[PDB]
Amino acid sequence: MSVTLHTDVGDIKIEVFCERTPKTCENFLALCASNYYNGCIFHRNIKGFMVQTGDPTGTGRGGNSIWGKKFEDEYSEYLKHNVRGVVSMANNGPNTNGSQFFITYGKQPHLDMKYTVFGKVIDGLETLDELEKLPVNEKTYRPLNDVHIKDITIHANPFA
Repeated sequence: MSVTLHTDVGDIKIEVFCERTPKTCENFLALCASNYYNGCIFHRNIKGFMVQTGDPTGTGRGGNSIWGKKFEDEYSEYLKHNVRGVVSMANNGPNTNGSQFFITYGKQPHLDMKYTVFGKVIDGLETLDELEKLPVNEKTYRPLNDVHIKDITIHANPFA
């Protein structure tokens, strides 16, 4: 239920909410566990708004769920883009969730009920600061230099 993203500019620990968003959880974890994200870049980085990643093709149009078919949204009145560091699934319309996800840089209430929030950054906030600071192509918002997710670590919760 906890994950760490090992990026080129630091580590970012994300806590996932499996109980509220179980399908989004299972998917995210399956992809992390199967090295799907290893190597992805952050293709869209919009200061004061959010950073996006999870697209193996790095174009912003690729990526797919562990099922190979987009799944449904899992909204919750409890989960909202109201604090900096909220993690959600990107989509191109209702129920078109694949593998891309993004991290907010601050409150973005106009995203609630449109994107599935499934996690939060609980450690590595300075890394978020690094990311938001990267120079981008003013027209496409793609960083001048590629920033990848090197590896991912899934924190096992004492059991087995």
